[PDB]
Amino acid sequence: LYFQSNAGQKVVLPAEGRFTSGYGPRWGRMHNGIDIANGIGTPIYSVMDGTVINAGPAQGFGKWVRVRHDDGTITVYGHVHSFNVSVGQRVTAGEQIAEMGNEGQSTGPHLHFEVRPGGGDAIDPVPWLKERG
Ligand SMILES: [Zn+2]
Repeated sequence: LYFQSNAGQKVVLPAEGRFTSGYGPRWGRMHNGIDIANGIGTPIYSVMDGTVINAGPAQGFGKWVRVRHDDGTITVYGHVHSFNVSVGQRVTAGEQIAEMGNEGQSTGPHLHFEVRPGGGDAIDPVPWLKERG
């Protein structure tokens, strides 16, 4: 239990690379996160301190990780090539949790990243990452 006036918590980028696909419709279908493109193997980071709640195969994502942050927000890391965390593991903002995947397809290697306040519906990640404090 902590006493704090302003609730701000440190947030960092989940991966570095080209911003190739934003939140919203594309090719007639909603995209519920953002895509950040770079080579296979590019490190993927937890954006905020939190606890890993998923790490494994997922249909459609190939492999994924999810991290639950202490304010209840869940962040999602999809299309990873591999992950180095276990469910229940505590991670620090910016710590490497996975490597970028999406290999062998017409869409190049990238991270798919989602933000889910309260663990619920996804929101546009860009203001959540870039418009804080
Ligand atoms: Zn995506």
